[PDB]
Parts: sequence; structure tokens; C-alpha cells
Amino acid sequence: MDKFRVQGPTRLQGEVTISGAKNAALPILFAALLAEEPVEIQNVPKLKDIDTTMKLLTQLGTKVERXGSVWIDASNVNNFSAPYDLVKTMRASIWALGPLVARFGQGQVSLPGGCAIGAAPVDLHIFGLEKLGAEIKLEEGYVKASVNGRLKGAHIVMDKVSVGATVTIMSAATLAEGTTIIENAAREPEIVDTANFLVALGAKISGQGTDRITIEGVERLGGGVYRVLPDRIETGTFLVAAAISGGKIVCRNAQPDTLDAVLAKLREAGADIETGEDWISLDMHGKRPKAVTVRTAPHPAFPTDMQAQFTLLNLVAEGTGVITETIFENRFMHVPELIRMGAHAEIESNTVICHGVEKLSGAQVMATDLRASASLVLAGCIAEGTTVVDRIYHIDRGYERIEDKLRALGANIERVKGE
Ligand SMILES: CC(=O)N[C@H]1[C@@H](OP(=O)(O)OP(=O)(O)OC[C@H]2O[C@@H](n3ccc(=O)[nH]c3=O)[C@H](O)[C@@H]2O)O[C@H](CO)[C@@H](O)[C@@H]1O
Repeated sequence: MDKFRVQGPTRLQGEVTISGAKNAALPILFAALLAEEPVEIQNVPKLKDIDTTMKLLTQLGTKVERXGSVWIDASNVNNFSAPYDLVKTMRASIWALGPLVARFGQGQVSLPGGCAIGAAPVDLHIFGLEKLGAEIKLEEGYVKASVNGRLKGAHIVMDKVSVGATVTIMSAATLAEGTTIIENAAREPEIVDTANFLVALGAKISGQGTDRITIEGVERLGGGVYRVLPDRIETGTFLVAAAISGGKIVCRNAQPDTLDAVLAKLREAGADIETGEDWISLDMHGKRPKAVTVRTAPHPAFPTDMQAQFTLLNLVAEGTGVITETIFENRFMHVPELIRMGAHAEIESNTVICHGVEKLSGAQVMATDLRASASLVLAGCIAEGTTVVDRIYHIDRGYERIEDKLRALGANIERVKGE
């Protein structure tokens, strides 16, 4: 089991080029199942999740290749089942379901359990699919979908905001008969990205980015070329990296507009931030961050995907900070890890009360999920001494070359083996 050996403290400064959004490349890769014609998805990050996705696609009968871009040929998709062995490591696997039934009249996906930040119920996916006319069956640890003829447009009122379900529903609706309305749709930039991708294929979608998405189904989707938007969470992660280390950083290939809340939060922490068309600069001026209050919520609010990072920020900030996680139920795994590093925090249900300390101490800590893993590595960067982050495979799933990137920023980091 690989681990990150990190030597701190090290001020994180310099530049980083933001990779394509894992969160947009994923739903787009899946949406590509809808494409009858060649598809080119550009700016796709090199992540384990992308590999897993590519493998899954291939299993379905998709022709897939990659470098920067991922080339997809789903003309011959002829296998409508995503087996446990292929979906097991990735919650996003559910995305194969919608495209499959929407295009093929049938699909089945083994239910992945998802990472420990919280359960992965897919009731909203099923809900929307059912609304679209699909018959859903939960059997054999599988979610089975079918429909006679085409899916049918429907007015789908989402009682909960779901990034994943919004993608499934939006995607599936592009092939439905008639118009679909997704009320209370997730607004995430990844939804906009996926919607734009769909449109590039011939889909009729509007309202993406707003709480109301309108899809006018079409008989079939063609092909196209689409560039995945920058990874806002990667961007936020690097920003925080500088923000907690008294550093200065410039994020290249960034999309400032996808980070309003995070940037404002960083400003609250005292960061000197500037933004350009495709870049974001953060300058701490050697300053310690100021503690902040964070309430995660659906886009455009503060992203739960920045939660662990901000917890860290608070933990080394000046003052008492409060972080409320409203999206996931088990997303405080990083807290004990950080406390082992000398952090001071109390958890009250979905809120973590942070008491920033001047300095962390290197420790043996364990990555439990994507964001937390990255958080721990950052903590190792600024902590005094040696930090060993175990199970970095977590980070490999969703970060492209974080090791290289961190190194380029001055981090003393090493990937080691040994369970
Ligand atoms: C691959 C990808 O893009 N992952 C992101 C996506 O995941 P994900 O799509 O899983 O996020 P959701 O928005 O759907 O989940 C939000 C909340 O809704 C619940 N829920 C979701 C679906 C459903 O059918 N029923 C249900 O109860 C969840 O378990 C959680 O408690 O959005 C999250 C919220 O910004 C991010 O943190 C994840 O990194």
C-alpha cells in the first residue's frame, strides 16, 4: 500500500496547472455512452477513476483510447451490464445506468458502496429514471433499468439536490420522447459541463447551472469534441495549499467563476486573491490564515469537496473556526487524523469546531477518502517533521499528479511502498 512521506514545514509557493475536472470528465465519459458517433473528450485528467471508467466503458462495448483527450467510440455498445468487479471502486459507476437504458432500452449496474464519506444511495437516480418511464429493479446488488421503446419526458421535481442524480436524469432525458424538466437540479459547474457536452452531441438542454434544467429529447446523439472544464476542487486544494503555508500560488488553466464561494472564503481567511480569465492567484504574504466559518451546500455555495481542505485551514488558522458539513454524513474522517497532528477540534454532529494551532506535528495519518487524503498531504507539508499519509491510492483516484504538483510548489514529498 503506497504512502506519502512528507517532510515539513514547507511553504507552498509557485504555480500549478489545473487538470480537467474529475467531476466533469466522469459524467461526460458516461454520457458518451449516448454517442452514436466518434467523441473526443479533451482535457481529461489522468486519474484512476478515469481508468476505471474507461475500463467499464470498454466492457460495455465502447471503443476507448486516451493519451490529453479520451477518444470514445460508443457506436457498438452491446453489453448493458456493469459488473461488481468493474464498479466496486467507484460510486460514479451509477452513471452508466441512465445512458444505457436511454439508448439501449436496458441497463444494469452493480451498486458500488462508495467511499466512507457517506452512503451511496441512488434513490434519486432511480427516481428520475422511473419518472422517465424506466422500470427499475433492485436485485442481486444490482440496479436494473428497462423501458419499452423510448424514455419519456417528465417533470421531475428533485426533493433533494443531487449532483449525481441530476447527471443521470439530464443524460437519460436527452434521448427521451418529449421534454424533461429537472426541478431543483444540481447547479454544479460539472452539470453545466456535462450539459454542454450533451448539447455538443446534438442534445437539447437549457437551464444548466440553474435549479431548473430543461431537456428536449432527441432520437439520437451523434459525436463531437468537448473540453472538460478545469477541476475546481483541485484548484481549491492548491489555493488552500498556499493559504495554509504562508505561500503564494498561481493556478493556471483555472476557471475562476466556479469558485466564488471558495474564493470568498479564502478572502475571509485573509488571502490576497487575484483572478484572470483562466487563472487564480493566492498570496498569503507569509501570513497565517484567519479562521473561518464554513457551511457546505450545493453549488454555488461552499463545496463539500473543499470541506476537508478548509478544516485543515481552520486547524492551522488564527482563531476559532466552524465547519458545517451538510452534504455527507461521514465526512469528518480527517479530523481525528489532524488532531493526531496537534490540531484542536471538537465535533458536534455535522459541525466541527476548530481551534487553530500555530503548528502541526508530523504524524502517521490515514487517508480515508479523496479530499481528506489530499488534506493530510497538505497538513504534512506544513507540519513540523515527518508525516506519513497511508493509503494514498485514495488520492490517485481523483488527483492528477498531485505529488509532482506539490513538489513543484516546494513540498518535500515522497511516494513509498510497504502497506
Ligand atoms: C463523481 C462526482 O462528481 N462526485 C461528486 C458528486 O457526488 P454525488 O453525485 O454522489 O453527490 P450527490 O450530490 O448526489 O450527493 C449529495 C447528498 O445526496 C445524497 N443522495 C445522492 C443521490 C441519491 O440518489 N440519493 C441521495 O440520498 C448523498 O448520498 C449525499 O448525502 O457530488 C458531491 C457533492 O458536491 C461531490 O462531493 C462528489 O465528489
